[PDB]
Amino acid sequence: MAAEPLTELEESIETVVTTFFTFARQEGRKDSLSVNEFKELVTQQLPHLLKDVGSLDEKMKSLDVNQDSELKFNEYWRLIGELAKEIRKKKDLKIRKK
Amino acid sequence: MAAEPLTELEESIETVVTTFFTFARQEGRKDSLSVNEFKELVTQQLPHLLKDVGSLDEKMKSLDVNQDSELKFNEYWRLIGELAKEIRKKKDLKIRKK
Ligand SMILES: [Ca+2]
Ligand SMILES: [Ca+2]
Ligand SMILES: [Ca+2]
Ligand SMILES: [Ca+2]
Repeated sequence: MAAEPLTELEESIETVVTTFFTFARQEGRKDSLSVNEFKELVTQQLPHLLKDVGSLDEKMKSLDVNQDSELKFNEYWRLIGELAKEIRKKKDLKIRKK
Repeated sequence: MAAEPLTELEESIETVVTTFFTFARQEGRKDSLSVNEFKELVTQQLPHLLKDVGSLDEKMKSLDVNQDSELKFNEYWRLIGELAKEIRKKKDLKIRKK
């Protein structure tokens, strides 16, 4: 359900989970990102880093892929990954694979 | 002055990225964690979260889909999901939790 006490890495994985949760509460359902929580998060929280708040919709489609449009409790998480690499990885992903 | 703060999510991806990196560099290739390199994270800094510094092999196989014995940045990054999940999830089936 949630966290009793934490070491360093445990704190720093929490801080992003609480950010997730506090936003993700908004429309429906805290446990899933909804699309006026997600776009709010990129608009508000990410904007400098995810310098494409605009075409969130593409990232959403890429994230969701069951396409239930609940950005699920690890679909969503990927995003933090993309920012995590982005700092290192300006644009240079490409990939294409079925 | 300089020493300008970044957005909350920038701060938090950096703090985990730097931690990652100081392990990523331990052995060959300052991006990939090899087996020992990987085990060092859990062994050193992750006692409560994934209380299993035994079957790190299981995690490794679950993580390194290609089984190259390098968790590249993005492969390693998987763990952070399982962490960010566990802190909420942990054993939401039996325990309980806390
Ligand atoms: Ca929601
Ligand atoms: Ca979904
Ligand atoms: Ca290495
Ligand atoms: Ca690999």
